[PDB]
Amino acid sequence: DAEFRHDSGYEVHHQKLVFFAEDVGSNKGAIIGLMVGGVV
Amino acid sequence: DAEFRHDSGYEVHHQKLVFFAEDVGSNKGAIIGLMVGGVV
Amino acid sequence: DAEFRHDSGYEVHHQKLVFFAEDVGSNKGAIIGLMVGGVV
Amino acid sequence: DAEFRHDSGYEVHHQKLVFFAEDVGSNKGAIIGLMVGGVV
Amino acid sequence: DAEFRHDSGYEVHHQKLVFFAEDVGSNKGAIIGLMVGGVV
Repeated sequence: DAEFRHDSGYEVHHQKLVFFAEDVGSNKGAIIGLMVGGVV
Repeated sequence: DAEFRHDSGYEVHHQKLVFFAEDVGSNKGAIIGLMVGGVV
Repeated sequence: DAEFRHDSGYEVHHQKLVFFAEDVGSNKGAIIGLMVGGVV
Repeated sequence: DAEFRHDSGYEVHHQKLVFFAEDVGSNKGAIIGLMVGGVV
Repeated sequence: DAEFRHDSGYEVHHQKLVFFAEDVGSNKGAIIGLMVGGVV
């Protein structure tokens, strides 16, 4: 009869991500393919 | 009879992402393919 | 009989994204392919 | 009769990720394929 | 009759990850394939 199936590769029910980036410093150079939330 | 299936590769039910980026510093140069929420 | 299927590659039910970008600094040059919410 | 199956490769019910990045220092150069929440 | 099965490769019910990265130092250069929460 009934079949309930829940198939999720990533499941997150409650999350709180905190990223703090601070860069006081001079003269830094980078090549970044993909950046989320960051400082060069 | 009934079949309920829920198939989600990424599921997020509650999330809170906080990104802080601060860059006090002078003279930084970058090549970034894709940037979300960031400071060069 | 009945089949209910919900197939979503990304599902987000509740989210809160906060990005803060601040750039006090002088002289920075970049090549960015795609920028959402950022400071050069 | 009934079958309930929940198959999730990653499941997180409650999480709190805190990343603090601080970089006081001068003259650092990098090649980063993909950066989330970081300082060069 | 009924079968309930929950099969999750990674399950986390409550977590608290804290990463602190601080880099006072000058002149460091790196090649990083993928960086989450770090300082070069």
